[PDB]
Amino acid sequence: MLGKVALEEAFALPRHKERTRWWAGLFAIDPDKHAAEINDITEQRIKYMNEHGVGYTILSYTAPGVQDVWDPKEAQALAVEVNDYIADAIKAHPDRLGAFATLSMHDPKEAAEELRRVVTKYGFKGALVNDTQRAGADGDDMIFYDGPEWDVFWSTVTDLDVPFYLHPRNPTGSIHEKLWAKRSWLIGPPLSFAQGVSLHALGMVTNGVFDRHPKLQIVLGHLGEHIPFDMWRINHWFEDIKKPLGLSCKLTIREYFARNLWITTSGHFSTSTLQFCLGEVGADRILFSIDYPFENFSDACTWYDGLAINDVDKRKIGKDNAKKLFKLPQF
Amino acid sequence: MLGKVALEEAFALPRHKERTRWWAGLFAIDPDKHAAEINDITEQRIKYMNEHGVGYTILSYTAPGVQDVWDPKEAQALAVEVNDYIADAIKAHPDRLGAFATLSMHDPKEAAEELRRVVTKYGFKGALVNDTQRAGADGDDMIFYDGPEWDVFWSTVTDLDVPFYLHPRNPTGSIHEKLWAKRSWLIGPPLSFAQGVSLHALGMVTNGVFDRHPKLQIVLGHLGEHIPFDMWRINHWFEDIKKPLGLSCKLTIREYFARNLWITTSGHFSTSTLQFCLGEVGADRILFSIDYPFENFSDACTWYDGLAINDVDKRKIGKDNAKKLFKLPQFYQSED
Amino acid sequence: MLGKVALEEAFALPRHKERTRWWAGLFAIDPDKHAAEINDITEQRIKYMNEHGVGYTILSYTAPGVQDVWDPKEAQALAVEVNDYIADAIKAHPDRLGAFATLSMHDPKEAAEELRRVVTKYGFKGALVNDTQRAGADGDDMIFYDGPEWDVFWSTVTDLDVPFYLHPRNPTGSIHEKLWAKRSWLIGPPLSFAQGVSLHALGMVTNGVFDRHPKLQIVLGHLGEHIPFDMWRINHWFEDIKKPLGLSCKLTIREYFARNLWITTSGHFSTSTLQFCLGEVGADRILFSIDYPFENFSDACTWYDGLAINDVDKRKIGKDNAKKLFKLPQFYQSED
Amino acid sequence: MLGKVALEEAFALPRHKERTRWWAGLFAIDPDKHAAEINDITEQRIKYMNEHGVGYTILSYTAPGVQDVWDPKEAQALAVEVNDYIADAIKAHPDRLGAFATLSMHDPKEAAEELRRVVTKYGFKGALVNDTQRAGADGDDMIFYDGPEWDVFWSTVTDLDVPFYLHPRNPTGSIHEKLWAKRSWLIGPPLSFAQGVSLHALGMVTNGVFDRHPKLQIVLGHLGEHIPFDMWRINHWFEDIKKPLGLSCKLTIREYFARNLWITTSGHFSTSTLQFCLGEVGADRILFSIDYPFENFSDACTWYDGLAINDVDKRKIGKDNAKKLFKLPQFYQSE
Ligand SMILES: [Zn+2]
Repeated sequence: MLGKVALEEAFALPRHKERTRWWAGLFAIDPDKHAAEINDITEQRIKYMNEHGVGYTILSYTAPGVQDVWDPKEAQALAVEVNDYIADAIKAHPDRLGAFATLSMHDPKEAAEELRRVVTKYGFKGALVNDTQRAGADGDDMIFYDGPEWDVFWSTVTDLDVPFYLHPRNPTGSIHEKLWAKRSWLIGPPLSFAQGVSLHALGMVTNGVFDRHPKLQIVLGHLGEHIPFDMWRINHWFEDIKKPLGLSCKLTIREYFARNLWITTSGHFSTSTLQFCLGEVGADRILFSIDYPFENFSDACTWYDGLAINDVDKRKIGKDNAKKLFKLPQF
Repeated sequence: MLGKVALEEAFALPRHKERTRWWAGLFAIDPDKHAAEINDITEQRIKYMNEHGVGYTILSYTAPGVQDVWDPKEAQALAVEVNDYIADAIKAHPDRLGAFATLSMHDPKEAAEELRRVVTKYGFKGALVNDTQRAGADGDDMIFYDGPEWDVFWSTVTDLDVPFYLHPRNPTGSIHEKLWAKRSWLIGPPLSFAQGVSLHALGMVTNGVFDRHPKLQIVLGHLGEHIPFDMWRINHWFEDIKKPLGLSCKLTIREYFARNLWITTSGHFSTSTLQFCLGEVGADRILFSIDYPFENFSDACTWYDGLAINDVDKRKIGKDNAKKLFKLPQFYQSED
Repeated sequence: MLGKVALEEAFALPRHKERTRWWAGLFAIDPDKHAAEINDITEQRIKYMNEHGVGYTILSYTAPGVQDVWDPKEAQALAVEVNDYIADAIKAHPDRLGAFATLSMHDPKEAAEELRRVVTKYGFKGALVNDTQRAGADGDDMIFYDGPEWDVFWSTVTDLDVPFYLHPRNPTGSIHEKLWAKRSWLIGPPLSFAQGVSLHALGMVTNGVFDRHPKLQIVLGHLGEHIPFDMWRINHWFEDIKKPLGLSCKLTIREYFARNLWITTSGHFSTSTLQFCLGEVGADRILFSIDYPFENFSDACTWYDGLAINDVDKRKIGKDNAKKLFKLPQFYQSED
Repeated sequence: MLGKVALEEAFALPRHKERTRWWAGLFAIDPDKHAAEINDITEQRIKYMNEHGVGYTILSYTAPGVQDVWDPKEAQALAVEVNDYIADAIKAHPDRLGAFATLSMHDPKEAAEELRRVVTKYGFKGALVNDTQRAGADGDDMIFYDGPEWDVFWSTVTDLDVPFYLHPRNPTGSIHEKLWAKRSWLIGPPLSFAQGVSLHALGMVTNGVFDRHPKLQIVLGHLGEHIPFDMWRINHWFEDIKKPLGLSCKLTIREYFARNLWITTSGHFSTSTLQFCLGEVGADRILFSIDYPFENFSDACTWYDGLAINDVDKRKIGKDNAKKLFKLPQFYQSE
């Protein structure tokens, strides 16, 4: 299928030679090739899109990115730097590349302000944030976005009417030491990433973010970070036990997945898991994505192009869902 | 279907009135009914079994159980008490009831000794442990069982040739405060349980427990605690990325799921998810279970009995897999 | 789910009551109840709808119906009689009952005129025809509708822009002797029904009916009469072998299923098969239906209401798909 | 996966230039290549097996084959010629190739004798028959094998303990004229094949063949010729309606699929449909197969080798089911 849209596509600042090497050392077998591809915006990246039937990709800042910076001023400075950099880096290819906002999430008002700046000034398609914001004097704290103090931020997101992509980040500090350091090969795609995002996303659900912000659209990669596997189980325990006991979210987990949540196929090129999600989530709420350069185009697009499923859903998941959600023009 | 076998089925010590009521208040809408049912061994429990085509159930000690006890001598004493108590309580119904060992997991050799004692003396069918063992001055530490220092225990498990059921437990201490306190309705079946078990189980994989103990059979509840959903993803990242980078487990994740791991249907009465795991895991490695009394017999068994699937897999998952894995003898309605 | 729409729901003429009761005793286990229910339009039928969350049903003449009548003048008269009869029987319940046209299919122009007559005059929602029209001196010939002489009919269908439901009928005559008489328990739902409809439907595909009439909407019951099972196989052989050899239909089988063909859940209350069709066909092209009174409301609606699938597709299949396809009005009343 | 077993793999008699060309003209786009491949036994065929991780294939006579021959004497002669021919053609590769019996099904006793003869003499692994036997003066009759007169044949099948593969055949005669001639592109894999086999197999079910012959193993190609799609529907109507009305088969349709029936992946390389059949039929009763040369090795084996399913079922379907069902000897890479 031609004209596919992908939206979990990363880039790194070229000056961060060491940080890119460190992250590559955890998640890529060819650090040099990885660095070249995660730094490149318009050369190899578009060549890959042209070979593999991708018409448009929305770019986002590499993880852990700004969420790893626990000094508020330093984090804000990096976010502004990244936003200006990518807006300028993509400007010559408005029909092939868009961008998500990079944000410091230390302060709701500041984050809302920066999102508004780059959405209005640059036409950014939304925000992509790498899970909780590292905070505290030594970076051992975590900022979740499901508390009431974030209403001012979510109100800006819905005012702009753009989606928010809740991307994983690596575990750090005391949490890392107590749970992951002794089983470190599980860090990232294998397990740690999904546990972080699903905890955060279900916090937004049960702490009422989608009740206070009904128009809010949150996107999850990797076919929903475990959640669809337990859709029956979560629904059963929410509706039959936890809600009778005090849980006060207004809707069912299935209603939130029909109105507020999206999942993408990033780094999860599983025909098996996709069919299952056609039932549990539905083709109307599933988006193609790659997770480039951590995943390569050939893996993602060889798989998708070969999918033997009905033409309607292949078109919706491949591009038409994203066209509608991100208000994309002809690209 | 008659003669079904279920094996994530809990009991509590009757003397623990307050602890049982506390746990019941978190996970049951009728705490009084819950307490009565989790205390009962031979009356209502067998009556439910008779009404719902369950021939045999293997009983285990309630969570958090012994893994919540961070004083080693108190933990060992509780484990011995529970094992002696349940062994005596089921003695009249060898054709309907078995038991898993309850263990303090503070010390590998001590756990090995208690397991050998109760398997040999009472004919226990295996061990059921509620995730990590709380330890340290205030119980803020966690003992995982995937390090080599646990070899003496795992070698005892395979010597006895019985499975080990890795059950969840609630998050506690600093982990609870940092991650769960502000989103507490996710504690338990909704999310926290599976995250604990999957972390521990995949730690056993990547830290080589199944390479050092290739005969070891580990059972996971709730259709595998998320893992099958990511089977493709885990396999891809292990084989194509992590192993090139240094991960040295001998087999693929799919091979471990064919040789060492099992999943049960406990608390996951999802036709959708079961059909999915027929592909990712396979009917040979799936066991029926209920999670009684946190779940009720009617929900689990009306669902299972109504499954419109092939007769071979239905019989295997319903009872025949367990009959072989737990070397069960003829039990009530086991034949047909 | 309330307000469901079902559209493979049969009725018979009261004057055939004795004949209806006799046949029901051969193919239904409670023939008296079956006969009473297939004859009833507004009492028990509406009662069942209210008790099982069905807001609207489109009625059709029971099979074999007019397609069993091989005399053209008798067949046309029966079609006219049935249409006038049902229009009058439902007139008091415009928010609960609609109807499909009953047609004699001996002559394309005659069928087109009767379809136009009842769609315009009575607001019928489409046509339901029971597979081929019996013809010939002894009724042993079969009229298929995929030949060029039927273009005049299909152009009227698209002019009116209403769907055509291709319903099965029993095998008759020499075909019945040669293939079915000695294995007669396969007649009907078990096998013969689907084999007839799939032959006719794929004949329309391969003979270009949907190329000449790109707006034509054909509805198939019973989750598509086998076809989705072989979607991969049919596509492979059409695209890679048959088309190179001469097959000249313009689109792929998947394109026709996205643009022209629909399936309903009539008499196929299979979560397994539905889940499979979510992939092969897609929730946008699947419609809930019952096959009453051959199936009962409780079987169909207990199954559908209990489906543990995503809310979007559940609403589409349950009622929203039909609302759009059949141009159903707002229902400013809810009796469920 | 190495050491796969495939068992719906066709060959033709080289002397049959016109019949082979005719059949290929309906079902193959490269007539020259097709003719060369369906005639070759040990050259290109084994090379394909070596390329695609197939250790063993059980060969069978092309459709419609002997079931198209309505003269009993001619039919029997063709069956014997084919059987002797293939046994001799494969004798040099006992580690790569086996064969199914080709039979004339005009007479139960005669078919029984020929099956025993070649199973005993040549070590054939079973029988493969292309649906009903054409009969009658002009070949317009069809012999189904679900009548009581076939008990003597099925008893020999169970005496030998070899499976029976029920393969499709093209529609002919008045049935062809009335139903298929005006929509002829549906003939074969598209539709006509499954309709024939499914009618015949479900005839065996409802007419009690598996009740009189409980050890009988029948194999169906193409993931079961539609039947698994309607398993729920067939079961519902059999158990809740037809049996109360008079259907007298002893077991449910699901029980017959657990005890007597098998399906293969021949010409149905659909991950979707296979996953569905893991539920409706079960990996213990599914066999890998290709339908060569109508299908090519690369299509079937690239698909199977790439299947992202659990290791137990992949090896069972890929080879271990067939190794036990057909009592296969050690073959190339079978371990
Ligand atoms: Zn074949």
